[PDB]
Amino acid sequence: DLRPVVIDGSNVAMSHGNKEVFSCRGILLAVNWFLERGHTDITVFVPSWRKEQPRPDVPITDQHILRELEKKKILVFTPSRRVGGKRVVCYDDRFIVKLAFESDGVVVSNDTYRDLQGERQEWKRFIEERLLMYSFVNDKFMPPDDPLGRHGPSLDNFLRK
Ligand code: NA
Repeated sequence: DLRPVVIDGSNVAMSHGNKEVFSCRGILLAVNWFLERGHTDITVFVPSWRKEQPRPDVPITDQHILRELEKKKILVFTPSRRVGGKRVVCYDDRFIVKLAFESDGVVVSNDTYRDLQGERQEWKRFIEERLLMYSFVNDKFMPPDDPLGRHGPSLDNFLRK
């Protein structure tokens, strides 16, 4: 029944808590929301530099959650590294999109990826049809019952095949 679920870990962690803080529980909270409904195939994507320790230079909370979810075969780090002077991160976005697209699943994010809509035509289609936004109120992950709006489908149908 249930469509595969690809979450954008950075979109979510940033949303949750302080907007200027990578809040890892946001990620957990999202994952459980899908775990409670019965979903078993969930990928969260997050860049690999988010493991390093510490980045007292980038604010973050409950970092230990990231490896916990990697262990449960849900979180997957995206590649990154330090080239010459600074840093180089393989867009999280392409992994998130590709995966969902190639698994005919859904993407949990409030990013619409207007660049990736623009690059490939087929992807623009997919995002319009299968992005799933949300709001957080404190620790409460609240996705809409009307994900495409009055005219599209009910949330339960959105998560089915
Ligand atoms: Na945050």
